[PDB]
Amino acid sequence: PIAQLYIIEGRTDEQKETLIRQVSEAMANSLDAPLERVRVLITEMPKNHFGIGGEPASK
Amino acid sequence: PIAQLYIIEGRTDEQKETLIRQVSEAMANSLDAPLERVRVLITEMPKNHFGIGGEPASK
Amino acid sequence: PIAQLYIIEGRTDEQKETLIRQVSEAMANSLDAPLERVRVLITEMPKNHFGIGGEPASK
Amino acid sequence: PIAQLYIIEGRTDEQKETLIRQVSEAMANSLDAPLERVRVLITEMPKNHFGIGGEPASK
Amino acid sequence: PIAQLYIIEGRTDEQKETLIRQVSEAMANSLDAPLERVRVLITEMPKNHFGIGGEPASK
Amino acid sequence: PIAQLYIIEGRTDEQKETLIRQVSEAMANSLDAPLERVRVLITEMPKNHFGIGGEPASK
Repeated sequence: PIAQLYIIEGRTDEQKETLIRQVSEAMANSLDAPLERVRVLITEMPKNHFGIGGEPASK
Repeated sequence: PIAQLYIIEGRTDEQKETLIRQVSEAMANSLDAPLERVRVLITEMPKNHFGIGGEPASK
Repeated sequence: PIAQLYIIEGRTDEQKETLIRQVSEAMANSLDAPLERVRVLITEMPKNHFGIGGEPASK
Repeated sequence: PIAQLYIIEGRTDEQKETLIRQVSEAMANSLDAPLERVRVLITEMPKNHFGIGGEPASK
Repeated sequence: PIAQLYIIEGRTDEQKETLIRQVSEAMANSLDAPLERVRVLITEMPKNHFGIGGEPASK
Repeated sequence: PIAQLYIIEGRTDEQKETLIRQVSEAMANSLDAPLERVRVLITEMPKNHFGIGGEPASK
């Protein structure tokens, strides 16, 4: 199982690392899959590459 | 934030429901983000659509 | 440019053709790209493969 | 409904905001979905990251 | 390294298996990565989920 | 057919060109599609955006 995470810019290296850990553990546990098999991809983007109801996340 | 999960077929609806809850609570805690803005997408595929070291997961 | 569209099941083939046409015009106009080079991909999923703040869209 | 847009580097922030607004409109209108529930993701790449018949776009 | 392949429905089981193999091989060679670490996902869609210049591929 | 490739940063432009080449020939030959209709997208990311068994690639 592979997870691709789309997050807006601005997180520390530490938060991103925690995010990889905790999301992998949630998948392993929910899917009944060995943790070593899980892959996690973070896809970061600037705040104005994210649109909400027709408006840029940066508003 | 948004998560896209690529999983192989075979999980029950209630198993998929756990998966959505638990990955979402993972993202909300890691990022310090509101759980209500988390979106999760499940991309499910046949076992032979997943390749591992050059070989179908279906061996 | 390419658009990948993540939509829930339930729409007819002609509502999906309208969707391809209107997003394609939207991209060509905004980006000033020839309409002929725009590619659109529709990634359709069950309602329960879509989680909204920890809950499947189906609910 | 969510749209992920793959575009080549080079546009201004005002062109990206227009793309977000118009693509969100087209999706709301084509799918009969509330405009406020539409999410758009822009995934921008360098020209040499896009290949056409085996060659980079940048050629 | 991971590859997500978006192909239109209809290819045989043997063709998809070949596709996975040959793609995996191409990534391992070019990137100088062990073939065992390569992961390949196939995302298959109906011919009318593919839009070329504002029109369904199916036409 | 379209390929989206997820690779870690650090390859030269010439390596990325080889990668595009070689992947496109494997798809065209596996699927016997016309090589010039093959599209490739490279999505490159930092080493700490890539998680393996719960840990950043960058360790």
